[PDB]
Amino acid sequence: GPQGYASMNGGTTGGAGGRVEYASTGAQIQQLIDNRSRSNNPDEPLTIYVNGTITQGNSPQSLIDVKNHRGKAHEIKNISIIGVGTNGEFDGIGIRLSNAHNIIIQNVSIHHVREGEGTAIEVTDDSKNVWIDHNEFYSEFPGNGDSDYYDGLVDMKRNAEYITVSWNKFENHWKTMLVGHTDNASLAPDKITYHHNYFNNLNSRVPLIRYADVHMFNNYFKDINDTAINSRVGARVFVENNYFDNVGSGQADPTTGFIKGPVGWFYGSPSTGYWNLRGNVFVNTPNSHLNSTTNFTPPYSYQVQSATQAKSSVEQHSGVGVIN
Repeated sequence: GPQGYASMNGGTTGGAGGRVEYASTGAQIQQLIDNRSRSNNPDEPLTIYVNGTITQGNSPQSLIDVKNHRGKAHEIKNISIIGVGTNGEFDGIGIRLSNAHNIIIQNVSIHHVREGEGTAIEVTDDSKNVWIDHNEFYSEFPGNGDSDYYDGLVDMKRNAEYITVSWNKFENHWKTMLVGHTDNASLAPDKITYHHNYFNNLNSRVPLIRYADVHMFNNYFKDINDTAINSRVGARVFVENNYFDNVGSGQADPTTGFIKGPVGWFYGSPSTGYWNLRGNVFVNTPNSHLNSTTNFTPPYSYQVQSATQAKSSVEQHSGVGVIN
């Protein structure tokens, strides 16, 4: 199972120990979800192996809706969506988790998502215990120059909690990851871990964090054009043993005045978040101006490599075609 926050609150096992289905179109995936939701046993664990390319053309809605058929007031539980080999591909259509509990998304590539939420994975409406592992997410950067043509890669909103994002590649994209979509503390997610991801050729939001407590360890950040970790409105982020290469422009942000770099407070919200920095390696990345501004450490056990060991592990073992 997952390291970090998805291991808490009872853990995350997804669809393990129930039914197995193989799907190669969005119609099959959506029907499996909805048919189960309408059954006598709606929480029976379900693993869906994805062995074809899921698209707008072969899906009945503009996103893959991991949501109870009785709408977001009701929970949907105990699902894994796992790619087969390098064949689990979502081209132009993303996944949304809404009041979704104990969910694994693993070994899929999701990319060029413009329609729907315009986001590869949206985790929202009070979802909890979600593990996003060994995937690849991308669009274009700079592409056509319109940062909003695509929306997010992995966004968390509306009280999503206990989430681990591990071993993924996020590449070639403008607005990479959100944690909290608005300055409303009562809707903020909390308790997110990011580890062993590759964040490469991105403009910003790595992540944009509002309010939440977040642990980022053993990630490899590379070629990030504007800024990476943006901690806002009382967020606390423990940034531990990560490797950064060519991250941030070094220019002062026109809104907050903060030097654009691997961590800080940028662009907006009425006040800063905080960051605890330990063990990071910064190459050609502005960093001498940084101080730790919180002692925040997460409430769980974990194993952590050095930054340079992590860089090599991420190079070798992140993304698809590794675990399945």
